[PDB]
Amino acid sequence: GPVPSDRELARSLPGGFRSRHARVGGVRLHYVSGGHGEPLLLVPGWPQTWWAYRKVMPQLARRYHVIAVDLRGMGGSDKPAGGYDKKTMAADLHALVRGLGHRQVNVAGHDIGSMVAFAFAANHPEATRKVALLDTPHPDQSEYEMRILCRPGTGTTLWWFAFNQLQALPEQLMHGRMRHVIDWLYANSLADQSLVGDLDRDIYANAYNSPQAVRAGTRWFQACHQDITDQAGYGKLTMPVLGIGGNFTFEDLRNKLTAQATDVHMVRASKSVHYLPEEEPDVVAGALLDFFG
Amino acid sequence: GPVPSDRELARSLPGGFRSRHARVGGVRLHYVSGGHGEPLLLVPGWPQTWWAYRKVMPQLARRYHVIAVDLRGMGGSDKPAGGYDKKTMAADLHALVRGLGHRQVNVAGHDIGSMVAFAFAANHPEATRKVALLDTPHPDQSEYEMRILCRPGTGTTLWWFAFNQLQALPEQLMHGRMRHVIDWLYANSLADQSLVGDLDRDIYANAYNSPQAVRAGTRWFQACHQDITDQAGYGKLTMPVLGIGGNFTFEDLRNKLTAQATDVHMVRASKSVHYLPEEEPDVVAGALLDFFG
Ligand SMILES: C[C@]12O[C@H]1[C@H](O)c1c(cc(O)c3c1C(=O)c1cccc(O)c1-3)C2=O
Ligand SMILES: C[C@]12O[C@H]1[C@H](O)c1c(cc(O)c3c1C(=O)c1cccc(O)c1-3)C2=O
Ligand code: NA
Repeated sequence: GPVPSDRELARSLPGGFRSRHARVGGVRLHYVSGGHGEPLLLVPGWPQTWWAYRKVMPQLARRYHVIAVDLRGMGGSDKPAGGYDKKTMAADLHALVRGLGHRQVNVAGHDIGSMVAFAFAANHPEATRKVALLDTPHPDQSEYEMRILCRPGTGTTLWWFAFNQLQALPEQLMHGRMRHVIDWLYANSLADQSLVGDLDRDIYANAYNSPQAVRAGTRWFQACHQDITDQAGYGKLTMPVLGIGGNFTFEDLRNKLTAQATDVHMVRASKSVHYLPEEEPDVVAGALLDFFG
Repeated sequence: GPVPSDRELARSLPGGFRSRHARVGGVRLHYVSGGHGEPLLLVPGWPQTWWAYRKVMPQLARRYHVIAVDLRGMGGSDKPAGGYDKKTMAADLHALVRGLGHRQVNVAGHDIGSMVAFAFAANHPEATRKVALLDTPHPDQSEYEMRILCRPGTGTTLWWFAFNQLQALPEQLMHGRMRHVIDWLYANSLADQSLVGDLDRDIYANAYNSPQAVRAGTRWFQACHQDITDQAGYGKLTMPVLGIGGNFTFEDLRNKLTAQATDVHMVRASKSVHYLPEEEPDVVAGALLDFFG
């Protein structure tokens, strides 16, 4: 059944967060901001919303003016026909913080949002103070080397990477049924399932359960070829970079970031598989606070 | 019912085919047979049934006694807990044809059914007159080499190999919704969509639409590591082998069969992507008549 609105959710957090909207380049974005200090943009990924950062936002709000956004195609934000490449979505966020009167910001992103975080630093270095990448590197040529099958007992099948490439079938299969997808993902990541409760899962499922919302989600993934091409155009990132890697992705994240960025710092979230802000918020909040300063 | 019975479907075919059953080793298998002459076992794959051979069965029934089967886990056949490795499924079919009093049969299989067809020749050579593999080679180490992502225009996303590895999520997402799966597959293979009509698609969807049927289907794919292990133990087939390959699987199929078999013939289905019996039925019917003699 129904879940609380974004205003209800934002207000439920300590730190005085408010749910807001802003229109950038004709597209309306939802974000939740609060706290005081230098600006900190938080970007979530699939299939989640700004609410993915709930466990860390209050602590961060003590030091930063936190801006937690729904990406284009996500949650309360508009779901236009296109522009789901990370370069365009990063430009969205850039227009946003600039519209808010910020010349440069701290940026952290998770999952799809980490890609957007990287694209932001890549395309808008002057507006980028520091950037933190949570678990997920930007697409590059290595995306084409991902294997369909893992040998038994090794790693997790990244099935949704192939599946979300598809036209039509995803919304056809997943509409109304996104809670099952969320349950599968959490079942193959959380050390304790109670790390993300029923309500939290239902908030994501409700945001993604319509065919248009599923579809918008897939566009982030279908954009991968374009993202890969754009990535070839990026010079190395030279501002401070933070990579926070889960227990099984850490060394691959370190490799990619050290190759694509010149001032890289790494942190290992040893008790996490992927949903870092939810699996080890203590590590993410602490890492970001020490890193952004 | 939702669609015509297998009994109705069998009778609708010229050549006087009849739908039957038989129990082998506690597992009840459905098949449709007809015609006169030397026995010819026909094996379909995912997500199809014996009905996939409808366009060629009448032509073949004039020269061979055709036996078109639903595999274990498929269509009208039982769907037990296990035994979905291709070796076990081949033993099923061996027991079946021996129970019918045939010492040797010709064998042809497509898709998953082609793997079983190969396993049949491999494990029961004395019961194999000749064997034809339609498009799909038996699993080997190369399966761990399949790529999650294709460069644009470089081929189709083979997403279902990854997806069908999963526990629970496949039934949850696909039950009641297999028609959409079938449509996607046909949308990415048929040169003309009317090659497979609306009712035919619903016949397949109906066979697979319950959670148990989706699940049984995934077992064929989850057995892949075990199939790969079994393949390593096989000697070269020395009976006549025919490979019929689609325009894009041909050369891989030719490589594998020639390495695994000493008497190999190849045929190119130049206007087909994968569903050879439905896409180029005359080429298929014609090739089998020439090969089985
Ligand atoms: C872009 C994205 O594909 C999205 C997904 O959010 C993602 C990604 C990586 C994972 O390793 C990963 C996941 C994910 O949902 C997940 C669940 C369980 C285990 C696991 O390891 C993962 C990604 O970077
Ligand atoms: C075992 C199986 O995975 C099953 C599927 O039936 C299959 C297989 C190979 C394909 O290349 C292939 C398909 C398939 O449905 C399909 C549709 C569109 C393009 C295309 O190329 C394919 C297989 O071998
Ligand atoms: Na509010």
